[PDB]
Amino acid sequence: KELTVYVDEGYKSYIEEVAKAYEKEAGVKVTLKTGDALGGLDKLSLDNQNGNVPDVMMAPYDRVGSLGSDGQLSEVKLSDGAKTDDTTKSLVTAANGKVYGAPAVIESLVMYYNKDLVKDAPKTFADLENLAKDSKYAFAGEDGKTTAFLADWTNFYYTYGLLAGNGAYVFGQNGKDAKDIGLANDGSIVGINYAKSWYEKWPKGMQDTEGAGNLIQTQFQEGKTAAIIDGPWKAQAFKDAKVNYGVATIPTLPNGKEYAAFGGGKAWVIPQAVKNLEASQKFVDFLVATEQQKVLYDKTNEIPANTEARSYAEGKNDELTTAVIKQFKNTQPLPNISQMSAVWDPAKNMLFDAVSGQKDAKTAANDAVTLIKETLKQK
Repeated sequence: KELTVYVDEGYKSYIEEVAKAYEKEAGVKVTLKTGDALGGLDKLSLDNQNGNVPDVMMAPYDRVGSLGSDGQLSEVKLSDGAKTDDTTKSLVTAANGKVYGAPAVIESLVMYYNKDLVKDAPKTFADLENLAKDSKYAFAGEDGKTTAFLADWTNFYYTYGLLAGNGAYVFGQNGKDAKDIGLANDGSIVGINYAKSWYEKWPKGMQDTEGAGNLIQTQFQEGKTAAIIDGPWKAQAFKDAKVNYGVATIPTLPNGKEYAAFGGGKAWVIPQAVKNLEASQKFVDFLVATEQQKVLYDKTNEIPANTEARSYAEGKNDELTTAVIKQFKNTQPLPNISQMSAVWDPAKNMLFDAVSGQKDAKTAANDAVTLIKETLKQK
């Protein structure tokens, strides 16, 4: 009779609509519950053991695999109507490896460019190098620096595409072998050096131990940079700032490989102590079925995982949507094993160390690897 859905406030308009259709197609009552998504998944470790859990909720793909493995979520049956491809199925399959969610949304980093500064989206990294050549991008305050292209490359999430595109990887077996860490392989090193090559030509504020993003955002808004790398979550900010931006796929690396960013996004998930696993599964099936997924984009702009609704989304001829769609084809999974937490800090520091001149590219890398190695085993 009743199904409770715990979502972020941003889904109120989405759930209320989807609920009325479901309630009038099957005979079950959908009651929404506003909250905080990530916080809700935290308090789920100590909620299954009492059953005071909602029937359906939402979770990012990395949290699907962690919570999954740590027995916090019921398994999910993937239906034909969910239209999951190998890569989205992959995204909801934990290490062991059963499925623990139905893919709802996908995301990836994109390139934003200023149309008042360039006629076309830079297609390659060379193209971006040539724009740093042009004097009209020189940074006032020091020399010889540009703002022609800025990326938050002290951020591992931002910088990962650059490294992996050159041949790096966090864990082996597409993020499963914790004994096989590739953040210090030859590709990882040239990638790091490549970032370094930029930072030598960038305003020293880019090396800020915290808010590099703000500077990058400022520069794009005031119209001082031609292209940046950032997520879809920045779009509004640029809209507000009345910037004439366009959105394309991240330019391809000088080695000719695509910018291998982390494949982001969210899944519909079922707590393990739900009152009726079948009832939940049915509603989750209804949630990933082409129409609801189509409606999800309509009401939130979030790019659908269901491939059918994804093409629908593509068909909207919107630059951000399409770029996210196209860039995702080339993304790599954020490893969902619990050992990912041992990476964030050593890998963040690897970046700062190398770009700030504290360490050469080989040293920072190695140091981070053997430090991730150590936080593992002390598991």
